[PDB]
Amino acid sequence: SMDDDQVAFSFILDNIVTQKMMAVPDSWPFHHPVNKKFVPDYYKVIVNPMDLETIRKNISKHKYQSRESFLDDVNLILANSVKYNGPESQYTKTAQEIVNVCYQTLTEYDEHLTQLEKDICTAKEAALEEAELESLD
Ligand SMILES: Cc1cc2c(cc1N1C(=O)c3cccc4c(CCCO)ccc(c34)C1=O)n(C)c(=O)n2C
Repeated sequence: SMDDDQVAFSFILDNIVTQKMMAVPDSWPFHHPVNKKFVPDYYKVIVNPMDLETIRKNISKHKYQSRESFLDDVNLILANSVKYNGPESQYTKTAQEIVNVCYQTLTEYDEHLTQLEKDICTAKEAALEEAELESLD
């Protein structure tokens, strides 16, 4: 079903986060949301915060239905570090390594992720057609 596909898709993404992204050396700043007590202006500067725990919560709620949607939140971790810390910061260098490891692992599982993403979308569209047909009475 679409539900089994959603589960298989989210399982692969979660393993990318936990086995690859969270394992990047010195990735500790990125495993949780920034604590505003320690960085009081963070959420004034950064409009769309993102971190690896939040990505995992999003995966568990099946927010991501495409490789692109996932990568977009992953890219946000890096973009936010560029904005807050600058390109030359160690924070930014580490965030880039996290993004790179994500791309390399997506590459590795691309065939299966691509077929799941297609199958999920097709099932979703078919359910919507069914609902629209039922609205038409
Ligand atoms: C202080 C800081 C500055 C940052 C930053 C992240 C952090 N920061 C940690 O490094 C950090 C390390 C380890 C544990 C943490 C927990 C644990 C919560 C559950 O027990 C919560 C919050 C933080 C951390 C955290 O806010 N980022 C991404 C930046 O760009 N700056 C400038």
